[PDB]
Amino acid sequence: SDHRELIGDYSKAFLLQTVDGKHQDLKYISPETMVALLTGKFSNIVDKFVIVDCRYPYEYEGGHIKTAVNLPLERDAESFLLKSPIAPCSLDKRVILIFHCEFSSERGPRMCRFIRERDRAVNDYPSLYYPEMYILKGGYKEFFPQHPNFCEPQDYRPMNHEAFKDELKTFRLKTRSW
Ligand SMILES: [Cl-]
Repeated sequence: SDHRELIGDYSKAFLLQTVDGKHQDLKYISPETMVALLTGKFSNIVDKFVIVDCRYPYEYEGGHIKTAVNLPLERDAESFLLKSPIAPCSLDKRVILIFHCEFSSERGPRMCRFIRERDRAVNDYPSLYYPEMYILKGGYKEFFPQHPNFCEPQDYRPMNHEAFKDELKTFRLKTRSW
């Protein structure tokens, strides 16, 4: 039994415990749950889980969660996740996606909604390639101070970092829209 609704293709319940977050309709997990996945607490059930860090490349380069992939542009995310979907090695097992940015307030959530839109578009309702997707509450900023040893390099570079103003500006000119 679970007290929540089913995952996106209505096949089963969400596996992870969720916390309250700004977007009322999205599912958020805490840093602690992120570490349970990374330490293999759900290995019997989760075949693969992809951590999508939606921050700009310099932020990611200054310190990210181990194994995370950096996909800041919608275009990169669609190509990496939807061109050749990442599927479980066993039907019994699940694939899960986790998105986050610096605070998981804007960037993260947006990329998450965008991937579900495209996943809906290319499938017959209600099947999905990624029916179960969460947001890391607090983003890298809250994660780093708590589990520094799960990040590489062991540092944090804010988007607003004074020495990367130029980098910030250059990168935004690469987005599909402002
Ligand atoms: Cl973009």
